[PDB]
Amino acid sequence: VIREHNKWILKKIRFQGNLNTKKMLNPGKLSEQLDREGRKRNIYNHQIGTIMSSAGIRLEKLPIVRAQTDTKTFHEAIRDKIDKSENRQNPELHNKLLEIFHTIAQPTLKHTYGEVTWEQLEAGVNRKGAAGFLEKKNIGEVLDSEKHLVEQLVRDLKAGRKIKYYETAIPKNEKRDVSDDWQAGDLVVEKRPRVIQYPEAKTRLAITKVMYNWVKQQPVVIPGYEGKTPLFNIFDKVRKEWDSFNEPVAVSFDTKAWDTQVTSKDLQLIGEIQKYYYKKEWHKFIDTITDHMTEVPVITADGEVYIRNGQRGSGQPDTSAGNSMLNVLTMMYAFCESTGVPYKSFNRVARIHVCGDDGFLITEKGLGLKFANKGMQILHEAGKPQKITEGEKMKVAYRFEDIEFCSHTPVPVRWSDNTSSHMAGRDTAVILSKMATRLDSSGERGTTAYEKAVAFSFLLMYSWNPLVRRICLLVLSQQPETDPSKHATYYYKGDPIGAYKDVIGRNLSELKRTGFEKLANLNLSLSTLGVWTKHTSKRIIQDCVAIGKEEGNWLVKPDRLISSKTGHLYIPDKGFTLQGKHYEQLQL
Repeated sequence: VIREHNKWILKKIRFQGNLNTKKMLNPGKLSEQLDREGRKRNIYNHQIGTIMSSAGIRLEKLPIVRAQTDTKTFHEAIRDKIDKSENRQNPELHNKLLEIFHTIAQPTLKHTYGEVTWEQLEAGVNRKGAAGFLEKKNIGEVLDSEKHLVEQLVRDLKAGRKIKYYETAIPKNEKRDVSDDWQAGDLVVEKRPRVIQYPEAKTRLAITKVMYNWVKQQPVVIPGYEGKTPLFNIFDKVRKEWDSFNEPVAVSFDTKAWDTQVTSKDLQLIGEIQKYYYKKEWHKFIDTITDHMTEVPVITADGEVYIRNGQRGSGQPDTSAGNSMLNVLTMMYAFCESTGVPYKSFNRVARIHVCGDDGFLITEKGLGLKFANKGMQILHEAGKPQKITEGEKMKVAYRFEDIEFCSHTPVPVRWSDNTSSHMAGRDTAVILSKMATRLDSSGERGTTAYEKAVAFSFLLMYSWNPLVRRICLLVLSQQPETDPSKHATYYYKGDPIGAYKDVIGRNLSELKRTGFEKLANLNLSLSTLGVWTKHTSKRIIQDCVAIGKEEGNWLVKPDRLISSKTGHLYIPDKGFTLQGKHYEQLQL
């Protein structure tokens, strides 16, 4: 019981309290917070957050917390992962790994790679790209002015000269999924930070500029490199391979802290593979740069300095390519050595998919489990320790939907024309989490021109999720005469629904059904964690109907269920899908 002149505060609570105070009342949390600089910004996306709160969705219950950027733990991070000797690896590992590479190399491109125009390096670049402990300017600023300094770096490197190489190590500030944790007792309030180790935004532009093709894997030369592959159509092509086996089994790759496991010889092996695709003139640039990465001096954000014995530095330009190639080769290596299947014969009995250290392969039940069992040991001595599990063997999948990749598994979808396909699935709880806390930082206070680009982006990815799909449609119904933001993953031109068709291949309205028992599972956590109420679904459905009832062409009617209830369809006008300020150019 609180005093009257104090109840006014209550008009502002928007979430249950988390203080867990025991002798002092803790009414609730407010919708806003305080900037690291004192300002008062929002926690979630307004439009989206509001719609979700309409139904019994409790934003405060979404498995999402921030990472601890404090130095105390930031150091505990370095000490717990990066502080390690290099993994002992069997002798011929790198010879036999190189051997496997040659069985997959394309002679057509051998020694054909060269430098690139500032005009393509500049394409899609994240300008606000870090600076480096001893560097004043960031990417963009370097691009604006010191563009010349970068050209001599390239020269000094091509000539294999002196270069004071070093990396800055800072804890990555970001919100992290804690779904698993909360699903079990551990109600963590925040999670350990990832240490980003990176070159100096000059040395970055220098390396990237000449090695654009390998790094940006334009001609994709890495077996099963799913890196430039949009996520919303990968399982369809993977379903193909699955269906091409008699008793298919999928085995996932689970290296514990990949980056932390790359050896010097691993880095050298990629150096070689790199020299295979680059013209002889650049081979010294590669040797010089590779030589430095074998032992890097690292300056932490607070001043400390450690001499890392070259593992991988997340901020290095060659992380995606390097890690991927190195991953496939090592997995291919392990597989063959476990089954006996000749290196050269891999593609005869197996199909592989890799994205960094993330990936899996598909083979017959026989070979597959022989690999999962003998792979633990073989990989371990190869220097890529697999996460220890109760099963004692690599994670095997006997069902297609049980295939996990890039934090997603295949969700079955039934189209109106009685055909099927699979989309990228994930626990709803998490989709909703990321959809509510993704705030774009084109710094801006965010529009409704950004929340639309986000909803559109989540539409392409999760149309198979009714709840999520409808939330998007509602957001997209707002302010029709205001184009979407380009600061989201994808954005659209013309009609959103028209655009959906553009990349998905089918129209939203043609989406007739979602695997019952798959969707069912992906919604289980929503209750365990009490994220929604037994009326949310109903409510969101009503929210939609309301809008699409009256005669007119409403973009909320592309949802079959809503359509049948309002009796109206939605006739799309053309639309086109596009990326925004990009990471790795997806080839849509």
